[PDB]
Amino acid sequence: SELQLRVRQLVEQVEQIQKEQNYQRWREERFRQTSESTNQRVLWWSILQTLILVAIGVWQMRHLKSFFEAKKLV
Amino acid sequence: SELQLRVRQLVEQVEQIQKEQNYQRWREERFRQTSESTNQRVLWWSILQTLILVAIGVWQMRHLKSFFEAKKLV
Amino acid sequence: SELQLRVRQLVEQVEQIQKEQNYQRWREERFRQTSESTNQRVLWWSILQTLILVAIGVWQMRHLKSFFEAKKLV
Amino acid sequence: SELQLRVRQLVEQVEQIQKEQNYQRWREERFRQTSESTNQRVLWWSILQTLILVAIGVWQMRHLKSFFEAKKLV
Amino acid sequence: SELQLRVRQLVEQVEQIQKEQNYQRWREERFRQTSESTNQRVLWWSILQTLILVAIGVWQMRHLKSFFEAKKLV
Amino acid sequence: SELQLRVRQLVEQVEQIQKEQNYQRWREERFRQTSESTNQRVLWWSILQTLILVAIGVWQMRHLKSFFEAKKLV
Amino acid sequence: EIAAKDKLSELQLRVRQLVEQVEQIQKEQNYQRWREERFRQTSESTNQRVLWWSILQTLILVAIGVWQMRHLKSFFEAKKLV
Amino acid sequence: EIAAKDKLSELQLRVRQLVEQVEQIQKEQNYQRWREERFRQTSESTNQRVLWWSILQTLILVAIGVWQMRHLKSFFEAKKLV
Amino acid sequence: KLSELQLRVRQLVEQVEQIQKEQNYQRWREERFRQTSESTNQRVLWWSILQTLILVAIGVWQMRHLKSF
Amino acid sequence: RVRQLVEQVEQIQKEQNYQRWREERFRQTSESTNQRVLWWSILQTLILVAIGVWQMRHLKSFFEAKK
Amino acid sequence: SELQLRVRQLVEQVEQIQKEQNYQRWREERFRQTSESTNQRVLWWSILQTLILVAIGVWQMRHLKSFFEAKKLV
Amino acid sequence: EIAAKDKLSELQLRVRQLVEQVEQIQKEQNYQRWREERFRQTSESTNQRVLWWSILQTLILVAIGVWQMRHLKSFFEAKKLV
Repeated sequence: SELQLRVRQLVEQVEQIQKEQNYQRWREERFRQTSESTNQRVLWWSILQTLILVAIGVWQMRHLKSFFEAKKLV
Repeated sequence: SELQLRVRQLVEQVEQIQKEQNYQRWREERFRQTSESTNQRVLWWSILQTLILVAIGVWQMRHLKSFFEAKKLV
Repeated sequence: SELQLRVRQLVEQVEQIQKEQNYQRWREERFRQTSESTNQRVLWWSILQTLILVAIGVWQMRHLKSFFEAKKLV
Repeated sequence: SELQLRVRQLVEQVEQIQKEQNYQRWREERFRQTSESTNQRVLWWSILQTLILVAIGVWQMRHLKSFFEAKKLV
Repeated sequence: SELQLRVRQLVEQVEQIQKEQNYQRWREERFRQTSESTNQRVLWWSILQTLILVAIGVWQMRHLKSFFEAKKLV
Repeated sequence: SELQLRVRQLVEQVEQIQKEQNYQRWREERFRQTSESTNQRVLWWSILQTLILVAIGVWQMRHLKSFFEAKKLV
Repeated sequence: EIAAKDKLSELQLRVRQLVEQVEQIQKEQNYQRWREERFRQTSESTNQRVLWWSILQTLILVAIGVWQMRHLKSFFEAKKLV
Repeated sequence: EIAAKDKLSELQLRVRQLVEQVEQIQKEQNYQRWREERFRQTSESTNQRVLWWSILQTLILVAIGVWQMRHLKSFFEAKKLV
Repeated sequence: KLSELQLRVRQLVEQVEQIQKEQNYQRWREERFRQTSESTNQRVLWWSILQTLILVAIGVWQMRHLKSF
Repeated sequence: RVRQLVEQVEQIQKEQNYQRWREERFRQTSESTNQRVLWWSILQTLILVAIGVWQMRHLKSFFEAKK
Repeated sequence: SELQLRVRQLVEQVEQIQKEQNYQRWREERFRQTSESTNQRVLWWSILQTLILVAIGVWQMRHLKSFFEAKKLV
Repeated sequence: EIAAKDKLSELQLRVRQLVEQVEQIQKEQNYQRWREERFRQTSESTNQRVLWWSILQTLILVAIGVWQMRHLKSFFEAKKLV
């Protein structure tokens, strides 16, 4: 029944294979949701940076103006 | 007979495992290429934005200097 | 014996599925670590960034304060 | 020899089990990584919330003073 | 026979470890989804709060400008 | 002979699997309890901080009103 | 002495009683704890329920801030009017 | 006789110590239970609070609306005065 | 005989679990009672807080009425 | 005899379960019923509050009457 | 004879035990229902939030109208 | 006498068995503690080349800001003498 034994072993391999298919699916999901997160991520941080830059510019401008006015009064 | 059906089943398992290997190699390629692309992409954008930040910082410095020189000639 | 040959084939197939399963695991783990790291790094940088910008704003105000004092004292 | 065959099967299973032990480690790792993320994340989220309150209060007091002066001087 | 009962014990053990691996895989999928959802939601709230404060600051600046316009007309 | 060695191997594998079952169930309850605790803690902190934001926002609403009344009685 | 030994015997009986008292405590530790896990389930449900509603109300607070601004406007459009 | 019996007494003393020590262990077990109970109590309290704590959360919008309505009413009154 | 005795032992185990079932029930009821009571007091306490907020607004427009006088 | 006794214990266990069924029912009622009172109960609370405001209004009216 | 009768009783005993087990399973189902009863209680809280408040609002409106009448008298 | 003492010893052994049960409970607590301990948040100190550059860059930006400020101050001084 050697052949049969071999067949049994093959079926054991089969179950394991199903499990690995599932694992692959999980990996795919990870890439998917992680790819979505990193896409949102990077972009949003960049946006923030832009905003901050704008803000600094504004700040500078404002204070310059203020000082000018101060000396205009002086 | 039944052993013939089991031989067909094992051939089916071999085919599915070959598909598993193809998808495994391809998906490794996806992770590796995507990870390298993401790292290079974030490096490019973020270093570019750092140089941009310093560039407009110096540009605002120069514009404060120019406005103050204009004030000197009032 | 044809049957025997097929048994051998099956064994080889099993082997292929097995060592590679280990490989897959490694890929995942390794891969995951990398991913994690990347994410973390990004996040860290962002936080360092924003907060730092806030501080910068505060110090701009501080510069006005010393400068303002100079304008008064003079 | 049947017994021996069974034993061989058992060893294959233990190897799988080997990978299963690795999976347990994986679980652990995952969990802890998540924990870390929440920790640092909740930490600087609370920190940023404190900055939210401080920034709002300080700047509202600032325009309090500015609008006070504006209505006084008109 | 002792060999047959060893075989039955081995089969029971392999079934048990297969159920165990199923449980670990499903639990990893579920809790990975939960963890990434929670982390994404919290960081999304953090970036939203940053935008909330930027919007509030600008809108109250517009508010003060509206007072300036009103006083300029009275 | 070798068969009793195989019996010892199977027994130690069963012992290791029982240890893995204990660790798996224990770590499962760590995930469950930790997830519930994290959700409860973030809910607590979030509700506390939103109540803080609204309450102190109203508080300097009242303080702005009080300062305006004080200016009226100048 | 003899009397003391008798007392010791009485004490032994008391320790038997003590042993009985332990077991009960162990029982308390089991099933009760499982029901504590059910209480935790309830808590979890509640958490799920508030992992968004609170945010809506935060947005609500932003709106409140704007309401405050409006009220302030009213207040300052009053002092000028005297 | 004598000395041997003294040794026996020593053994008895050891037993007494075990009874004492054991009792202390039991006390410790009790401590590890009361704390747990407290935690459970807290959880139940929390549930109630959530509904009612939750009620306070749901009192933060409606109330605001009501205030606004009152303001409107005041405005109407002003119109009546003018 | 022996087998039967073992079965009896199993029954005893079931009765221990049976006791546990009773315990579930009682736990539930107890919990419920306590919970309800405390809960009641709490949402009423908060009604009072809300009342204060509303009451203060009433005071704010009594003032308006005074201005109208 | 012994077997009869075993049967009896089994029966007892079943009975315990049924006692618990009743308990469960009670619990359900408690959960709903009392909470419904939190219904009725808070209606009463609202009423109390309302009364308070009415009283306040009356006071205001008195002040109006005293100019 | 008698002994045999006792054996029969024992089998009946076993049947009863089985029934007890069934009952236990049904009680577990009841527990599931109990777990979902909490959600029904939350629905009751939602109803409390959405009808009594409405009533209050209506009430307010009506009595505000009464105040208007009073104002007309005054 | 002797025999009675032997019986007492047996009782003590039973008590010790109860103590062992308590020890098992303690072990469970220890297992809970094992499901913890270890380290905390990981600290960056590797790869230095890229990560280091990033941090460095941030710092540089800050420094640049400061430099600008200094320059501005200098300008102010110049015109203060003007």
